Amino acid sequence: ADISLHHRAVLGSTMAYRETGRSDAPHVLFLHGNPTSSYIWRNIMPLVAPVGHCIAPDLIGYGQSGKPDISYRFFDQADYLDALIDELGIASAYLVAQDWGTALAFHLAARRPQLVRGLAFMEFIRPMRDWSDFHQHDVAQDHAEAARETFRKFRTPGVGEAMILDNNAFVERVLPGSILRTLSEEEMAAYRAPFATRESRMPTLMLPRELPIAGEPADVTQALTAAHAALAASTYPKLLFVGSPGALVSPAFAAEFAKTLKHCAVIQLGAGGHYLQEDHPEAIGRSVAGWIAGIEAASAQ
Amino acid sequence: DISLHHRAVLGSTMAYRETGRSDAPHVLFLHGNPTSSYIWRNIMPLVAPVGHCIAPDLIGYGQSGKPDISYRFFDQADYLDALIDELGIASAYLVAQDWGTALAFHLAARRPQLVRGLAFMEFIRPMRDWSDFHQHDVAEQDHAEAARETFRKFRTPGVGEAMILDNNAFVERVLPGSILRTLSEEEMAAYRAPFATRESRMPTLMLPRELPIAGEPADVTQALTAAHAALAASTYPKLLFVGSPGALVSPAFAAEFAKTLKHCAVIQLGAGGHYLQEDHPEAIGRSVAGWIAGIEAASAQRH
Ligand SMILES: [Cl-]
Ligand SMILES: [Cl-]
Ligand SMILES: [Cl-]
Ligand SMILES: [Cl-]
Repeated sequence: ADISLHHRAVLGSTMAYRETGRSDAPHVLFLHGNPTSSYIWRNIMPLVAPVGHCIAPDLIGYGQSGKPDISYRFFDQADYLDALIDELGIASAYLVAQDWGTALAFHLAARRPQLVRGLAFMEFIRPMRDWSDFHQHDVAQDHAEAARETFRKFRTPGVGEAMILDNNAFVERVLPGSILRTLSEEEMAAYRAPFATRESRMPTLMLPRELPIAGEPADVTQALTAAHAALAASTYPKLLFVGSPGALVSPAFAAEFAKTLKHCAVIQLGAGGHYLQEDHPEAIGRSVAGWIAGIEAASAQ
Repeated sequence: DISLHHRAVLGSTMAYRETGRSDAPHVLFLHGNPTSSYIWRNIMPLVAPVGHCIAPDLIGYGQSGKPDISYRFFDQADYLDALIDELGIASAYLVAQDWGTALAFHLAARRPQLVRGLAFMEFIRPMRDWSDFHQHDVAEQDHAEAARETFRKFRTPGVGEAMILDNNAFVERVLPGSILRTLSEEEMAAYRAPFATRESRMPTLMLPRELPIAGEPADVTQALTAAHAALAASTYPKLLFVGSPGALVSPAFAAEFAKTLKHCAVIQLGAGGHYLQEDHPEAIGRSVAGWIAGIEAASAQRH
């Protein structure tokens, strides 16, 4: 019962979001990536409810949000998310993010440096100099190579169309292949539901093509480069969750990354895939809610 | 890795468990009756990345010594004070349950500079009469009146001795009766081990007789009254964990109590008994570690 669904009309379309917690608590934005929706935060938001006003948007073209006729590039995603945030009047918020949600969060904090009260993040996107940086790890390689090959295909003209628009591979193969626990039939149903038609899957094809790999595309590479430099300069508290062996972010890399930042703690979750929320909702929700309470306590008087 | 250590304190020795890097903030874990630092074993490893975790065994509990003392609330307070001084702990987070909260509140009242934060659950407060002890509105009222009855029998001369000294009722009946999951043979054995002999059981008898109920005993009542007044005025960060239906603290009481304090978040654990660590160790360890990370980052940013 506790989580409600809402919609706001913005940029000539609608954005959906899930909402829980007291109206008067600090704002907490939960930002999903590809090809998920605010549904992926369903077991995490109730744990954070006692300390934050939890808002979990569905990105444009994802979940219950509209499907306008737009390019669905990273910058489109940023623009729709901004519009919703502004419509709701959110001027100050914690961010909790994963996948393309972290790219959105980093870019948001860069453009709006007074907004972020703290960032909780995991499995984050950064500029990758070469394909060896996509899913980089030291554990005795076969998985990492096969994810590289999937995304190489997603990024190939015609091939990517057939895999994603025709066969919905990002939702049907990549998503469950990246979570350890067995998803229920209703959980798969909820993930595939926005994506029933071929055309509706375009956003899920657009995002692996926006990944900043070998400088391509340059616009996203450059924006995420600016965003990472702002992240490194920022002073707000940060919580970085990491799984083993890590998809985009290994435990070793998390540790080294965290030293490049101010006030970042690393939380080792143990075994996981790319989408950590489905294997660790309780460890994530519990950590985040205590972290917010801490920051709010220490910040006030 | 959690290691076990000893120090000579006052007229005896004290054990404590330790884990985490020696240059992180001190985090003290305080157990109650009739447990030991063993109860924190699945919680300390989750806080270890953010804190220097020390978990004492109270005098007469766990692996601590067994001096011929009265084992009153103040003897506990004195032996814990001395271990804290011996360890040179001047600043700490406190993580506490049952008589460990009494000790915590009493500690913080006397040394207000010490406390970086207090994470607490299922805590002792002066209770005006028995209906206060285990108050809830859930229709196992049977389980509540039973608990009251148990504790009234513990406080009765001759009867408490036969229940606890002769039969070891607190270890054998109250402890597992107050945890939702079934303890393994190994787990019971670790709760039994300090209380194998009849004379060892004395600490577990004295504490229910220390419980401040209808002003008795007057002295613990007065100390814990003072301690609750200082907790209500304190400004350090607080987490209060709460279980359903509640043993000493119901979710409804935790909500009213949080309104009395500054900077206290109430964390809902769901179904649990009086001893919350055995059913919710991941939720507690994760919450505490998160809270510490947040307080340390915001305090660093500030100063
Ligand atoms: Cl996601
Ligand atoms: Cl992607
Ligand atoms: Cl305890
Ligand atoms: Cl007791």
